[PDB]
Amino acid sequence: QAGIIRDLLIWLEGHLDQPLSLDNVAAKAGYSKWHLQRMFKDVTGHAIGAYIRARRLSKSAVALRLTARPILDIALQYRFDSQQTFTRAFKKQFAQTPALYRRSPEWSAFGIRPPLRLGEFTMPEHKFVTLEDTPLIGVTQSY
DNA sequence: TGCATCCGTGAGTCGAGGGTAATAAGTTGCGAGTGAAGGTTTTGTTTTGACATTCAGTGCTGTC
Repeated sequence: QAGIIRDLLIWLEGHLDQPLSLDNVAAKAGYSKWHLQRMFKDVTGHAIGAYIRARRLSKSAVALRLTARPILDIALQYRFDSQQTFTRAFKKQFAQTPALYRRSPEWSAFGIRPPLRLGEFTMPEHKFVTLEDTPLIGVTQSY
C-alpha cells in the first residue's frame, strides 16, 4: 500500500550506502522483485532502478564536488561496478569530465536528483538578497 | 770484565666540565664545472566505435 514505499525509502536513504544493492536485495520488502517495482512506478512518478544508482551517483556527485577525496576513493565507494562506466553515466548526467568537474569552482545543479519522500515534504523558503562587505574576527580549521 | 747506556714497564671502577689559537701579493690570463632552468621524453588519467548481456522497464500473466 501507500504506507510501504514511504517506509522503504527511510531504509533506502539510510541504506543507499551500506548494502551493495540491486532490486534483488530490494526484493526483501514484502513482495517480489517486480511487484515491489510495480508498486513504486505509480505511487511516485519515478522509476526505481536507474534512479537509485543515479541518486546514489547524485549522492556521489556532491561527494565529487564537496568532499576531499580522489577518483578512486569514490570509484566504487557508492557500490558501483567500474570507474569508466561510472565516468560514462556521468557524461549522460552532467556532460562534464569529473577531472573538469572538480576543476571549476562553480558548482551547477544539473544532474543532482533530489531525495524522494512519499509523505509530506518540508519545503524551505527563499528570498534573494544582495549583501555587504562586513569585517569580523574568527579562526579556521579543516576536516 | 766490568762499564755506561737505553728501553720499558707502573690499582679498578666512577666523577666533573670542554675545545682553544701567529702570518703572509698581486694582475692577468682562461679553461671547467653549479648553474641558471630553457626545452624534450615518458608513464600514467580521460574520449569514442562496439555488442553482449542485465537489470530496469512496463505491462500482462496467472493466482490466493
